[PDB]
Amino acid sequence: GSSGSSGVCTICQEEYSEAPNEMVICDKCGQGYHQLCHTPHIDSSVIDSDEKWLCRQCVFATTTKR
Ligand SMILES: [Zn+2]
Ligand SMILES: [Zn+2]
Repeated sequence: GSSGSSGVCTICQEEYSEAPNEMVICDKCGQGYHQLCHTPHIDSSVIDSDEKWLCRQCVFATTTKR
């Protein structure tokens, strides 16, 4: 039968989104993370703009000394 896709938080697993506790989806992974859930707490500036946002796991892997 019909079947779409998922799109809920990864910390609390909640679809509800309402700033300042808005939700942000990672471009790499694809999962969502609330501003109050994601650590550190995500900033609005990122959301306000139409720029891409990456979760911590992805971000942290932005500068590697290999
Ligand atoms: Zn959450
Ligand atoms: Zn990610």
